[PDB]
Amino acid sequence: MRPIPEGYEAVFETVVTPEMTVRFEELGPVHPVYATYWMVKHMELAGRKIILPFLEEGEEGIGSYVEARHLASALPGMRVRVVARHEKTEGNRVYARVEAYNELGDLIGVGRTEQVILPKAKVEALFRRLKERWEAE
Amino acid sequence: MRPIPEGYEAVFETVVTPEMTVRFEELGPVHPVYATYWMVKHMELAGRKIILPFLEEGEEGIGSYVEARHLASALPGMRVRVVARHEKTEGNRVYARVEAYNELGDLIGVGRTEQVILPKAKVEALFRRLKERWEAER
Repeated sequence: MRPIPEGYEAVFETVVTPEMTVRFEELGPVHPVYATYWMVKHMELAGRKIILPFLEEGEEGIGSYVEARHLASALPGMRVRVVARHEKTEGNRVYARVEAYNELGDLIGVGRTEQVILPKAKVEALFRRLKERWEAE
Repeated sequence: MRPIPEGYEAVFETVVTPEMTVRFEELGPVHPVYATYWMVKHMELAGRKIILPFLEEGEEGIGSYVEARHLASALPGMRVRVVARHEKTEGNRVYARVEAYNELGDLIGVGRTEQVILPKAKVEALFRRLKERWEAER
């Protein structure tokens, strides 16, 4: 992977849909606002946009870690902007800091993600081996 | 809220479905395995099951923090079990540790969550204030 510039920024913009509110299996609807786990999905997405421009032939990125602190809320129908910035790269691991804002400009979340860069063949091999073990059962 | 016993555990079990694999807006399908954000959703779910039995009338819990390290994979069709454990409660903040396993028993993820306990009226007021501010733009 080519070296990612320090502070390289990638963004993901969306609008909170009804399907993005806090709703769990078993428990059902909980809160009529943008869910933390949806924010996490979008933070991972913004983080992935940081590495795509730099991936070399046969390389792939896989999510390895995520953390997010939910500071404020975003209501259904509101625009949401997620901004990921390259913090550093250690070996084959890319670190990014992320921030999310709602339509009114409120900071609704802060987080960090880690992505591991591996040959697509290696990734396929890992999933392949897991499948074999499962079949062996 | 009634005091939660130290080490109190709650579990959530499910089967990985195709809808739970790594797939993003704009980018599309990425990896055919249980997604980290889906694991996070389920860790939040297990964590909430910890406070529900202790919430007193009028109280509510809201997710405040989530953290997860994805160690191994879970394939579609595999059973997954998420275990949340009450670590401690400070003020109105409940701290829980979480660990997840796939059908083969592999540790697929470890993390932590934080939930804030507040009166349902307070929660509704917070969402209401936000909506009033949004309306104020028009």
